[PDB]
Amino acid sequence: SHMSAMAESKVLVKGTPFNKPVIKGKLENNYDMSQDEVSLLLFLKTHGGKIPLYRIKNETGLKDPESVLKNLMDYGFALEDKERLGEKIVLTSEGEFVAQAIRVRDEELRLKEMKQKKNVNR
Repeated sequence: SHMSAMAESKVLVKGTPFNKPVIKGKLENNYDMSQDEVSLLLFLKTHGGKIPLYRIKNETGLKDPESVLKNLMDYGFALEDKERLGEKIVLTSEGEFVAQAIRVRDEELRLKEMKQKKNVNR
């Protein structure tokens, strides 16, 4: 009942040289992730896609960081690289893909809104 308690994978097809990854859900709805999950995914992306677990506990502002992280792992976006003297959390290639897609969408919106304040259209 351990594997059945897990959330469903969002990785349909992992990326390879001849294909982009196919992710369940759509970017417009953050691939069905809740906001806490999106926040954590972007936090991981912002810190190089690799970071000690204790930093996640201390720095994200989440009440239950481990639960949020386990969902990202179940989705196929992150994994544990446990090693001598502590565990390291790393984004998978699919997690990097999704994190970057969301970051770019967010930035395009920020740029659009910035351009509306004063016309400097080239």
